[PDB]
Amino acid sequence: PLIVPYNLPLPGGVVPRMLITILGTVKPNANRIALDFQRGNDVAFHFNPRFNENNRRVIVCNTKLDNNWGREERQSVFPFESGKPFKIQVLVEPDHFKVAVNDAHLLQYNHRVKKLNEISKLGISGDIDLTSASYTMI
Ligand SMILES: Cc1ccc(S[C@@H]2O[C@H](CO)[C@H](O)[C@H](n3cc(-c4c(F)c(F)c(N=[N+]=[N-])c(F)c4F)nn3)[C@H]2O)cc1
Repeated sequence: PLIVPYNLPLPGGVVPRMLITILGTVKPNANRIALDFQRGNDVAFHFNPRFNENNRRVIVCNTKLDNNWGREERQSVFPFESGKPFKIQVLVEPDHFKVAVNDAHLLQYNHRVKKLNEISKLGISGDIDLTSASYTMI
């Protein structure tokens, strides 16, 4: 298994048609997962499944610029299940990151950070056993 938190370099940043695939298993009593697409210290796209936010499950997405979080985009559709294997696919499209979980579309996140070629790291953190993290062009 891979170490968590995991640092996946994205050489030269991201580009439309780049597909990132994360495979893992959610831990028993998981609390949180995070994917952090980073441009240096900024987080261009934070994808944060929360398993117990006021006793509800929700996905919070946001961007961090100069150490400040912006406006959250929340998705109450929650495809993750504690204890179970998952696949997250993040497809970079021209105007947004497109996320599918277990082969079902989940959400799109419009690019706030526009220098895609500078979004050169993906951090994977939280309450998972991480099996694989990779990218390819489609
Ligand atoms: C005015 C105001 C602004 C923000 C807040 S809350 C803030 O909200 C933003 C999204 O808007 C982010 O979710 C922030 N976050 C999450 C994590 C994180 C982590 F640190 C971990 F270590 C994780 N896993 N492991 N281990 C893991 F999954 C994580 F998500 N880091 N930062 C969160 O603090 C409250 C009030």
